[PDB]
Amino acid sequence: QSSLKTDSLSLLSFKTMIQDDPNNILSNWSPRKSPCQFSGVTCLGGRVTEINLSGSGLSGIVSFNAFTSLDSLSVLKLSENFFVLNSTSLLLLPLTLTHLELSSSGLIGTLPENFFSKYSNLISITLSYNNFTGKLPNDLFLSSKKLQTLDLSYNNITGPISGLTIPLSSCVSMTYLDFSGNSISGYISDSLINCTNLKSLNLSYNNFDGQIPKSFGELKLLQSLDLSHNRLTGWIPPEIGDTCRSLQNLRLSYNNFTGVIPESLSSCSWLQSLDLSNNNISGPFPNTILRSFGSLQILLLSNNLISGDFPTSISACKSLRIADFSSNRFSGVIPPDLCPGAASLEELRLPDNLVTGEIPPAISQCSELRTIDLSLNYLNGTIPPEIGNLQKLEQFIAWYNNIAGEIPPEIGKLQNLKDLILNNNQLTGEIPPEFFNCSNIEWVSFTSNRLTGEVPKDFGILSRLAVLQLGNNNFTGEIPPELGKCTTLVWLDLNTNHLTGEIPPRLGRQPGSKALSGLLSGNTMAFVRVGGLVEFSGLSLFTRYQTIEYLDLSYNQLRGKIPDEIGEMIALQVLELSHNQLSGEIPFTIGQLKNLGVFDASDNRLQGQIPESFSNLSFLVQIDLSNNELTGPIPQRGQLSTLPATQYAN
Ligand SMILES: *[C@@H]1O[C@H](CO[C@@H]2O[C@@H](C)[C@@H](O)[C@@H](O)[C@@H]2O)[C@@H](O[C@@H]2O[C@H](CO)[C@@H](O)[C@H](O)[C@H]2NC(C)=O)[C@H](O)[C@H]1NC(C)=O
Ligand SMILES: *[C@@H]1O[C@H](CO)[C@@H](O[C@@H]2O[C@H](CO)[C@@H](O)[C@H](O)[C@H]2NC(C)=O)[C@H](O)[C@H]1NC(C)=O
Ligand SMILES: *[C@@H]1O[C@H](CO)[C@@H](O)[C@H](O)[C@H]1NC(C)=O
Ligand SMILES: *[C@@H]1O[C@H](CO)[C@@H](O)[C@H](O)[C@H]1NC(C)=O
Ligand SMILES: *[C@@H]1O[C@H](CO)[C@@H](O)[C@H](O)[C@H]1NC(C)=O
Ligand SMILES: *[C@@H]1O[C@H](CO)[C@@H](O)[C@H](O)[C@H]1NC(C)=O
Repeated sequence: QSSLKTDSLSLLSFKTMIQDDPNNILSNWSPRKSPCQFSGVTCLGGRVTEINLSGSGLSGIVSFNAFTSLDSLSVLKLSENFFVLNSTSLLLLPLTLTHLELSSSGLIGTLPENFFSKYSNLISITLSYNNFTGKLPNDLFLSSKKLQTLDLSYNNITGPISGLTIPLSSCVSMTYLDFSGNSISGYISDSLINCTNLKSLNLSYNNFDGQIPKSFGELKLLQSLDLSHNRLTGWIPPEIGDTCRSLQNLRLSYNNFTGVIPESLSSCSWLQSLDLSNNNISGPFPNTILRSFGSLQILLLSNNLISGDFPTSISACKSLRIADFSSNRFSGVIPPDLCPGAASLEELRLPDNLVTGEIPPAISQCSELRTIDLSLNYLNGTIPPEIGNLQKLEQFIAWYNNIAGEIPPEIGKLQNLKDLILNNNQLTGEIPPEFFNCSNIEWVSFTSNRLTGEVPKDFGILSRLAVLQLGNNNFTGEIPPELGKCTTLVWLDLNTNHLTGEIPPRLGRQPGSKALSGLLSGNTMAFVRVGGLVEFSGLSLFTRYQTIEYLDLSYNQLRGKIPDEIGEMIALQVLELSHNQLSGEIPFTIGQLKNLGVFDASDNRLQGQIPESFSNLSFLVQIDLSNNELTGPIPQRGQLSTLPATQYAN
């Protein structure tokens, strides 16, 4: 009863409602032009069928009454458009609609009744990122035989789902279902079993309580289950294994699940992602499920209570790239056969466990290892020299263990090493010379070991070193002034060693300088206002004001005066030099350290008066001038007077 006689009129009725066309999509929407050539419109057989204005950024106050007469419209894609629209307007759409994408389209209001049960030709429904407050319509699942894809994710939908009746005969096409990002409450419905062809079910980021239903085992075709970030409790039901003929992604993280990991997951030979992290899962880890996970790429178990020996069957996971056991009760040792079994292992994380034993040298045979974290365990032995074969290793983290021996010189073969964190171990010896071929190292932490020798001068050739922590060792000698060549060092910790001599004038990143290690660090470049910036042989605002920010030198045997070049480290915030043998006056340049916040110069032998330049230290919240030989009227301007008097004793 209509033709383009009515369709072309309908499309231009929409242009009237539009009050802003940022990209001018509706520019060619003219009655002199046919709707078949209208931007974003498609016809089949002469009548309008599709109208795609998604992402166009259109802005208006629109109503869907300008589509009703379009009784040939099968696709309606108006996603990502800044126009207001009432939720009841869904009922004014053509019943010939099959696809419907209204993501971030500006819908407001509770979902209307008699829409999902009315539009019985919709196969795909995406109404995500709107404001459908309130509950779901009772008719949501009553007559949707052909609905395959229902995405109502990321609204403010509240209320329960266990009230919705789901007839077996009306949820037969449903494969993709996404209600994530809402405030839906109550127990997970046992009725979702009736959607027998579910392949993807996502209910993450809601307020579901109660247990994972045993009925979910009946979703034989399920490939992807995400119940994460809810309040689900209880044991992971073993029936879930009855979906293992299809399951590829299982996400139960951020709930409060107790009990053991079900052994039935040993049949999930197609599993690719397993995230049980951030629960209270406990009990002996069933090693046998790992022998079936030949296709597993991601294993997230962190932040649980999982006990038992660290699983030795992890060598069967030939596809595993990420293995995260952080914060569990794993005992035993690191399996020596982990490698080359886990041939694609890239991140091995098991900090905060009860794992003992040595680091197996075979771990060098996991060729793809990028990150190793073994901290807060009970490991012994020595760092195997074979560790230098992990050419792709960027993090070796193993602080708070009982590792002994010397630092193997083979570490210099790690050209990609960026973080070497070994503090609170029992490493002895001198820092090997070959260690300094790690030119890309950014964070070195040797705190609280038994290292001896002197701080090597070759710490200056490391142009990317940002944090250096050597505190509480048996280092001797003088502070190498080469440390002042580091163009990026901003944190220096040498406290509690047997270091003598003076304090070098310039240390760490100096005013100016930049991380760049090529031509852009020199000045051979030229400005030519075919170029603009050329390398003729013979910028960096803000960053040229960066310098050391944390300098702890306390509890050593240093002598001499405090240099006045330390006043040029404007970005300094913490300056702890207490318990040395320093003398002389306090430089007036200290007042230039505006952002200084901590100044611990106790148990030295300083003399003179305190410069009133300290008044400019607006951010000084802690000072400590105990056990010195100072004298004079303490500058009352600033915070120095607001600080306690015990910081000026003796
Ligand atoms: C590194 O330590 C292991 C730790 O083994 C046991 O576990 C600890 C929690 C603690 O109770 C230790 O005293 C235990 O020994 C040592 O492994 C033992 O090694 C001895 C031989 O020296 C052997 O007879 C034990 O059976 C081993 N125990 C095991 C495997 O549980 C290991 O010797 C230590 N390595 C080094 C190089 O000192
Ligand atoms: C289930 O829903 C979420 C909703 O966001 C999907 O998106 C990812 O989920 C994480 C969970 O922390 C969000 O923070 C991220 O924004 C999303 N990450 C991406 C797209 O990489 C999530 O993927 C869905 N899960 C499954 C198994 O389909
Ligand atoms: C599935 O639907 C049938 C009718 O189609 C109904 O009898 C049954 O109770 C439903 N199952 C649920 C709600 O778990
Ligand atoms: C989670 O389970 C643990 C272990 O049984 C329990 O102590 C805790 O109270 C639970 N937390 C919540 C938030 O339900
Ligand atoms: C176990 O429940 C406690 C209860 O407070 C919660 O803090 C914690 O997240 C859960 N366990 C872990 C390991 O996260
Ligand atoms: C880095 O230094 C070590 C020791 O001198 C050497 O074996 C290694 O080959 C050097 N660099 C590279 C890229 O191999």
